[PDB]
Amino acid sequence: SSSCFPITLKFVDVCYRVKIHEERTILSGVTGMISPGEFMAVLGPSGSGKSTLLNAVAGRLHGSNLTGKILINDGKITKQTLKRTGFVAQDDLLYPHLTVRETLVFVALLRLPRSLTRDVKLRAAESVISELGLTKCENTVVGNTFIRGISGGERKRVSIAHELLINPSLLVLDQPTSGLDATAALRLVQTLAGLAHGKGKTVVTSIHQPSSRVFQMFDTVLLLSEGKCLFVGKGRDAMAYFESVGFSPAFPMNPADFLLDLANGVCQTPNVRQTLVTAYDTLLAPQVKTCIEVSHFITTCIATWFSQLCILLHRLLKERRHESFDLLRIFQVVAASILCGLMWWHSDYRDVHDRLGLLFFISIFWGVLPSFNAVFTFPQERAIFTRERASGMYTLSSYFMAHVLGSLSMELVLPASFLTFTYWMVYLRPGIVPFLLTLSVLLLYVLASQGLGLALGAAIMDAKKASTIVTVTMLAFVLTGGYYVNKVPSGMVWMKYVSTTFYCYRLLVAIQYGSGEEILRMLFVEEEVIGDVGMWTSVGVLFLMFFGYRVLAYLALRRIKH
Amino acid sequence: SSSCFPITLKFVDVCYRVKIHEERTILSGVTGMISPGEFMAVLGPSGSGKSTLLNAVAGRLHGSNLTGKILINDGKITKQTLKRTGFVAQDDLLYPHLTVRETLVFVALLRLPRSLTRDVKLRAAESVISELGLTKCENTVVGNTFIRGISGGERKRVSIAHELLINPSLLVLDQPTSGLDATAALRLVQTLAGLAHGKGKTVVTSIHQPSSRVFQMFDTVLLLSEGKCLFVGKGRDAMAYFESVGFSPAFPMNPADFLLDLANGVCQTPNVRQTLVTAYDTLLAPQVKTCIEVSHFITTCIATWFSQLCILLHRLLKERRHESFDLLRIFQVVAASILCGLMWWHSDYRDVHDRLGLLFFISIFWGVLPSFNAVFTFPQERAIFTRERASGMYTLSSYFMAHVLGSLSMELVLPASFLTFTYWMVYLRPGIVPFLLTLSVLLLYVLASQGLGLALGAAIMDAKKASTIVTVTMLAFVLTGGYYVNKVPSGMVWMKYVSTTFYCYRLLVAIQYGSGEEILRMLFVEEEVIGDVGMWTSVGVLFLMFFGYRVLAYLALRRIKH
Ligand SMILES: Nc1ncnc2c1ncn2[C@@H]1O[C@H](COP(=O)(O)OP(=O)(O)OP(=O)(O)O)[C@@H](O)[C@H]1O
Ligand SMILES: Nc1ncnc2c1ncn2[C@@H]1O[C@H](COP(=O)(O)OP(=O)(O)OP(=O)(O)O)[C@@H](O)[C@H]1O
Ligand SMILES: [Mg+2]
Ligand SMILES: [Mg+2]
Repeated sequence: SSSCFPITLKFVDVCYRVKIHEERTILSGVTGMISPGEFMAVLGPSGSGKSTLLNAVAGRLHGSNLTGKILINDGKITKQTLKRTGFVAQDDLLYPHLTVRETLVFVALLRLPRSLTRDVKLRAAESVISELGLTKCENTVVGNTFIRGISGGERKRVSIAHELLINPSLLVLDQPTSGLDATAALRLVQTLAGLAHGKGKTVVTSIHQPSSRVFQMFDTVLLLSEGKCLFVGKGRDAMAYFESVGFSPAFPMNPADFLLDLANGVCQTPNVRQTLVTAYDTLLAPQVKTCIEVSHFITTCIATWFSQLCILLHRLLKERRHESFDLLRIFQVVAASILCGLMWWHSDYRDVHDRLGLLFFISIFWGVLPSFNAVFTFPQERAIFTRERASGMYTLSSYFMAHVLGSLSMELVLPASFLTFTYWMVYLRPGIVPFLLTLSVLLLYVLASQGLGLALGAAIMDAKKASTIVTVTMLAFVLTGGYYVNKVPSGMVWMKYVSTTFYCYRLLVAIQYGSGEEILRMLFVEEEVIGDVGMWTSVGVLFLMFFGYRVLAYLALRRIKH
Repeated sequence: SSSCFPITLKFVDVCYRVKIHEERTILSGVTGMISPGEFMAVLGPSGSGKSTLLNAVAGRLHGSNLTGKILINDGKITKQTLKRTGFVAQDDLLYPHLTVRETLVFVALLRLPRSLTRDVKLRAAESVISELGLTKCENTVVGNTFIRGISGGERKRVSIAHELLINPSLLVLDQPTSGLDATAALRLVQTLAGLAHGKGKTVVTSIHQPSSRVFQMFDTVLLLSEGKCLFVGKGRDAMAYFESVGFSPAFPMNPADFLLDLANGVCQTPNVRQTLVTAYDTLLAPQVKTCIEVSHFITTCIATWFSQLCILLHRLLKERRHESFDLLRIFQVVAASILCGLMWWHSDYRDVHDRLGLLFFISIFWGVLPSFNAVFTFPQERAIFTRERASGMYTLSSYFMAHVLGSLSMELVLPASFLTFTYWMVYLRPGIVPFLLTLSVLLLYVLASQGLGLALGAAIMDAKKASTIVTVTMLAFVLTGGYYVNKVPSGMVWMKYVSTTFYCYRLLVAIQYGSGEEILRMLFVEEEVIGDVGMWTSVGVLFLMFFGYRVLAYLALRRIKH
């Protein structure tokens, strides 16, 4: 009911220039201060630079283009201050397969301060549904362009409640009432004004068509016009200003309509906007800037990480329930396995050259299949992972060990369904011990080759550009794999040791043909089991690749900090 | 300056129900008539069913859920009436790599009636840029979430000018002023009211926060409230209605704020919305329905198709100029080719088993590489192809023969860059005639295998679900390709004739080892060139597959009519 950790936002001489395809100035000398307990509205035409100003003061724009001082409590934007900052963008990026209640319950479980009952977090999640009026669309999905779900004015309020279930100190909303009608925008502005006045927060909105009652609820007003600001001050002090300059309406009208006609160059009675720029820069802006220079300012760390892992994994399983593309994958891999078992039906144990071809086609198949599906994991989560990474929703370790743990359920049943037909139709080395060793080596090789597609795809966050890198990489792995080229040059025999197909192929041949004595009694001293690498330094390098490719996939997602 | 082909839209008792996860009614008994020369505004809260009503009367919603009569000129919605209907949706789907002027010039070149000068079409394209005020953002890109481009209120006006460059008879706009300020929404409503009054069109908007001057510009007003309508009639007749029911404001306020407070259940003085439903259903709706039952109603065909092909192809090249992922593909395929040429450096012409392995790895490589990149062509164009297919922008044949003609530039230089190193480093059969025949067979096999990935991906419009179908399909093509399995069963020797790897492998072996007499003088009567299929019935089946896979890819895109 009372205040919180206060944030005083100060932006001093913010400029932003882009390069044409000289420069053009999107913002040029914006200066203001938003104290705690204040409700600022950023008004302006539809070209001004309001979303770049609100992306600059939320820490979402940075680089060599910005030329200003964004000071949160007289210090720069750290990651410790981006956790108490809630940013509602214009574009609403939500997960399409969860419902509204499943979305807001996951946000309330992740972001609320964790020294609370689960029932208190769920009651806080349903207390913001009833505040924004999301009760009729509570159990409706939040679908895509293709998936028809909730409305477009309910998708905005779901995104607002997404950042109300943080309890932030600085709330930066970019056009929150665009998409709501005349009486839900009034209730939303009443909610935000209650957050600013009662709870002592710092709310910064960019409202675009405010009513005359909605304009009365703002403390300060920043009027923007083509980057250059025209007015910083109280809302009730506007229209007492501009009569010192000489601009007054001919009709009793809305203050926002008049203040947005002046920002375009219309008075409804010759250089109106330049007159207002020169009038703001000499009568109002130094008195603003002298006002802003005088403002001076372990055992549960495992349980939090495991709760984040369980919440992220349970969300990850809730969106693969929408797809029924799991019986087609099984019925096609089983069909390919019946094909591979029927082509080698007349194969015998004594035909070693006929069976090393089968044991190499298995290594081609289960190195090409998982590695080419794993390049869609991280590129298809890019637009939401960037937003929830900039927001500070979770740690990267809990997010990474949920696509890892979420992939180890059907990438272990597809080679197990392949092998139970292909092993016994071809009738390889009989017994439960070689069958289970072949299954273990195949399940290890699938996880080792899946990490290659994870890493190529975390490094290149595009599933089309990564699908041609991983194709040539896996074909180079198949080429230096052991079945092709006889007289390899002496300078290129080292290239098979970085291949992951080589170790699986050597392990399968060593399981099938033992050590090289039970087949030579029956009859291939260089191509089969007699080789250089052993059976324990081939599972060691497969485990090393299984861990190292996921370490590289984690380090490639660590570069995305924005 | 005068009227056009008139459209009288009539929707009679439109209902729409969806299934929960009984039914819920999104719309329930909506009845209205929009004559030519009329400007109707659909008002309502943010759950009503306005976008489903405007998607129903634009022919974009259909199925077993709709239970009404949508009558355009007393006849159902055909494809001949969807060409004079322009629908502006809420979500703006534009191409991200074109600019604003390049977008609107392409729309003006495609949709204007083609018996006109190109300069007249370009002046009409720049006459709608100056009308909507898109002059400062004229040469700025229209980028994605990732690609920062024009603003969000300029992206709305680009989508409105996208449908103003059609000259339609029925203009259905779904929230066109959500995202514009107070003075661009007034100018947009003035533009649409000028189109309705001067040019005799039929404009249907769904406005959401209208001002008091914007409310004066509508002819008829349809007030919606949770599916059931509350008022159909003139805008000036509202607030003279509801005083027959007994609802009048306590303040002199906006008519839209009062009419949207009544649609929620607020009067600002007990069953307000049910009172208004029962008052509309007995005092106003029969007098509406008796008013709507009394309303009674070759050589250039090649040049148009070629102009559409050139416009669509020139747009297709303008977005692959953004990506610089063409030197990485070349520098990786050249690296793989140096790898394949260095592993077979010590290979001789007499080593036939050593060289059939190389000629089969080439057939693996250039059947796995193009076919796995071609599954991203049509799934990555899905959301814009559906919109421009429902709009009627182009024929499907011109759109299909521009991704076909747009892929035949770098899918012909990658095998040509592979082969110029791999042919002369391994030093295969010397001479310009076998080198050019091998290059021709490789360039034909690449185009034949690219069609497999086009068809699997036009049939499954998802690049992740198609990448696992095409992987197992190409691995089954490699398996029944000719190099693996010696003793194939007699019932499975027919499966190699549907493989595309088989014909390329047979043609490469027949080019390298001739007919089977110049190698047997030097020394493989069953595995090399002596085979069943000839050299002319292997290029014939490759041409048949190159044509048939693209015919199937065209017929799979023909199912998407929505
Ligand atoms: N396919 C669906 N399944 C379930 N509910 C749906 C579906 N489509 C729409 N709805 C619900 O129906 C209502 C109508 O949505 P619609 O988009 O039709 O309304 P709207 O008036 O356009 O809203 P807004 O003004 O906020 O955009 C919304 O509550 C939406 O939640
Ligand atoms: N990266 C860019 N390159 C070129 N021009 C840009 C870029 N980003 C923004 N602009 C232009 O700068 C202006 C500011 O955009 P911004 O989104 O900042 O304004 P806005 O006030 O939010 O508009 P709206 O109210 O319509 O959403 C717009 O004209 C946009 O065209
Ligand atoms: Mg904005
Ligand atoms: Mg709508």
